[PDB]
Amino acid sequence: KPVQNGSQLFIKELRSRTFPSAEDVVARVPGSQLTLGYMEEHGFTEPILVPKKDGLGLAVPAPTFYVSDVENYVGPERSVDVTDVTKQKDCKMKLKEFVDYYYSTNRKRVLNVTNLEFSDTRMSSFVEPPDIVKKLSWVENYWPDDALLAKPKVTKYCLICVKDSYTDFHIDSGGASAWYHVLKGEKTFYLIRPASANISLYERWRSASNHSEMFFADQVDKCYKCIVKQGQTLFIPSGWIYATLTPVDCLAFAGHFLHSLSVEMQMRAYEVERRLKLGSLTQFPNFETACWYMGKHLLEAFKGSHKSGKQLPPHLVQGAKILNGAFRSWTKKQALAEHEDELPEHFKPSQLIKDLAKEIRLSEN
Ligand SMILES: O=C(O)CNC(=O)C(=O)O
Ligand SMILES: [Cl-]
Ligand SMILES: [Fe+3]
Repeated sequence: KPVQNGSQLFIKELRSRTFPSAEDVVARVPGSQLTLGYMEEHGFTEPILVPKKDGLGLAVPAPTFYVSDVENYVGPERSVDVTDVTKQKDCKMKLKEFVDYYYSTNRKRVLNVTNLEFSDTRMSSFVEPPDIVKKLSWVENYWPDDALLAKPKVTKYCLICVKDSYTDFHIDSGGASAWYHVLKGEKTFYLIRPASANISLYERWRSASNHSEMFFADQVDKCYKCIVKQGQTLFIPSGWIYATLTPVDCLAFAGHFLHSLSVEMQMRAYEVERRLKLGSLTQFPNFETACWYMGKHLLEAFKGSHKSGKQLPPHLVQGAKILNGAFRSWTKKQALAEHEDELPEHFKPSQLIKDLAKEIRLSEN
């Protein structure tokens, strides 16, 4: 009998496996140093661990905040997605019910909540994402507060994982980057770099009928183990393929964002996830819409480069090329139908595309 991912035996095997340490890959950085300058210099191509929250501008409740507290501020009747780790299947249930299980003295099942976005609850005011995320985020910067399309609801997640919880290898939707803060307990990440072959292997693995029977890390050269302890915050870059294991009961907060340093990888991940057709519950809503607003921003910046005679940085110009390629593919008449639903009000795609194309020609010279 083949071992299924998430099963009791798998977890035992996994705990015994040795992995290269995240030491050579994950930078340890003090919160006050994680600046926009730092991101630009290093380019956010590898995860970053911030051992203490000081300097991050991160707002979170004290460690004396419990799952019972989440129930109160979120709402006991609130429906939630619950993952049965051993089956590797998802279901729905009231939060009060999950909480009743969580506090059970003899849990039979291994169940977690890893999709609870609480920006629309009373608990929202208790959590504020790190300053660096707000500075990098496309939605935070370029999506108007008066927009008719609702902003992607991906900014404040509460994760509750019991001991022995496992989340299998995945790339986050939209190739989005993540901040992940452990309030109580600890969370182990197994991190795989999005080198081109690795992404291709991931796509082939995720699309295979027997994928829940195969340990993905067996197929790549390096899978790095990174333990994130209480009070620590991990920043995961675009496109990284990762799984997690929960060694002790864990409560954590996280958010997802897109940014200008990984336009290429963001599109690549999006293309992969579109080919996979997972119809996820964790999909990045209105990813295309965020790209459209980025596109309008770039056109404005280019126009602004003509008033100063100061050219845009090369990564933006390249970002423009990649986005403009997307806009074209999304609006070819053979395509409109499904993609038009994400177009913001008052956008004229064929004009934007032509204006961006011209501006890029001029920038190149
Ligand atoms: O909490 C976990 O173990 C898994 N979390 C996620 O993959 C995430 O927040 O995007
Ligand atoms: Cl964003
Ligand atoms: Fe994830």
